[PDB]
Amino acid sequence: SQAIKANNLVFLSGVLGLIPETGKFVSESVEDQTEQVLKNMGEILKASGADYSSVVKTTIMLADLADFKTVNEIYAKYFPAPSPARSTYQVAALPLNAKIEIECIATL
Amino acid sequence: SQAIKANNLVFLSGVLGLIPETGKFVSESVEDQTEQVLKNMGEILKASGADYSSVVKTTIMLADLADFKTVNEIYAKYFPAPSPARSTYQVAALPLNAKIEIECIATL
Amino acid sequence: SQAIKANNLVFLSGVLGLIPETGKFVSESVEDQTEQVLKNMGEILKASGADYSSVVKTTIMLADLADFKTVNEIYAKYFPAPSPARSTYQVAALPLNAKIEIECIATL
Repeated sequence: SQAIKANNLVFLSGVLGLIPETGKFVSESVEDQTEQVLKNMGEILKASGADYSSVVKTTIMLADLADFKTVNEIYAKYFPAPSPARSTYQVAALPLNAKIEIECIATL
Repeated sequence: SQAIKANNLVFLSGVLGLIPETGKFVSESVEDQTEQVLKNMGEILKASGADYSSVVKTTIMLADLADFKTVNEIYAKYFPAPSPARSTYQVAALPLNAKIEIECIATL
Repeated sequence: SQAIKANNLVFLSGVLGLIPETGKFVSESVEDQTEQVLKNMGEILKASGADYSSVVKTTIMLADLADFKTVNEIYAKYFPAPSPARSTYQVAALPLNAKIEIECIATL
C-alpha cells in the first residue's frame, strides 16, 4: 500500500517522481522528480486525512548528494520551517533508477 | 534488542538472513536470505505479540537492486496485498556482507 | 526541526558529529564523530523530555562499514543492553561528507 494508518499515525511508502496515473517518471531530472515526489506525497497524505503540516518525520534518499541544494530548495517550499524531522543520505541506487525517493510519517 | 514495544507499536531491528540459533547466513544467495529474513521477522513479531498482518511499515535494504524481482516475489508471499507501507533501496554495503536487510514497524 | 514530538513519541532528525554551536565537525575521524553524534542526540532527546533510556529505535548510517567495531563500541556506552531496536548499513555518502549519521525515535 502507499500508506497505512495506525491510528494516531500514517506511514507512507517511499515515493518516486512518477506521474501517478502512468507510472513513468515526470522527467529524468532530479529537479522535476523532487517536485513530483512532493506533489505525490501531498496527495497521499490528504487522501489519508493528513497533510504536509501534519508530517513529523521524513527521509530523503538521493542518487547523488550533489543534488542537495536543488532538492532542499524545492522541499523547503512544501515543508517550510519549522519543518518535519528529517534524514538525508545518498544511496547506491533507487528503484527504476530514480533520482530521489522520500518516505514519511505523519499524524492524523 | 531485536524488538522494542512502545505500546501500541513494536519496532524491529533490521533483520539479516541468518539462522537465528547459529548466526551464520542460511546461504550466500539473496533468494534464501530474503526468505530467511522474512521467517526470522515472523518469529520476532509473533514473540512480540504482533504478526505479519499487523506490520504497518517496512524498509528493504538491498546489496543489489538487480535482485528486486526475486526479493519482491518472496516478500509478496509473506506480505500479500494490501501490504505494509514500504521503502526499497540499494545501499553501499550491509552488515556481514548480507544481501538483504529488512526492518519494520508493527501494531500490537 | 531537530525533533518533532507526536505526543507519546519523539522523532529525531539524522544527527551528524558537529559541534552544535559552530556547525563544524568535531574532527575528521569516525571515532570522534560517532561520540559527538551520541552526545548531540542526548541533548536533543533531553530537551525534548526524552532520554537515551527512552529511545526505542535507531538507524546508523555509515560511510564505511569497516568502522563498525569502533562505532559499536562507542554506541554501546550510550546504549547499553538491552538497547534500542537498531538498523545499520553503509550508504554511498552522507551530508557534508560525514562519517556517520544516526536518527532515532523515542518515547516521552
